Amino acid sequence: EKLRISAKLKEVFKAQKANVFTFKAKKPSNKTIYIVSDFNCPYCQREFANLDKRLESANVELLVVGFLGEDSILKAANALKNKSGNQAKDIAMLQKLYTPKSKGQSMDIKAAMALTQAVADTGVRSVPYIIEP
Repeated sequence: EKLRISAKLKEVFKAQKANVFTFKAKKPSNKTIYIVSDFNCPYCQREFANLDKRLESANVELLVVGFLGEDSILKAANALKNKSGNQAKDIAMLQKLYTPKSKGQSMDIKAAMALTQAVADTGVRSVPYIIEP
């Protein structure tokens, strides 16, 4: 949304890379779209349904946060716990959580809360928040 916020947010992506999903583009490059996302937000769900198109010209770094309450933070904890680093396996796993009818499973939420709050600390207030190169 705003350059000063995105500048702060870019530093969180770097500092939090262990918790970031990195999707290599179909065409290798150094452009990188940074996406901050909530699994229960309809617009993030649409954005994720366009990941194939995003990855036609850029690398995508996906940072999931619980902005929409309890289920959202559970889904964020699920995703963070289940991140394999394998692109196809993680995309399939994310596809199941970006469904409106799916629910988050009970899990410790500490890492998801910290990641969420670290994104909130940059001034991000809405999702999807998107930085393009």
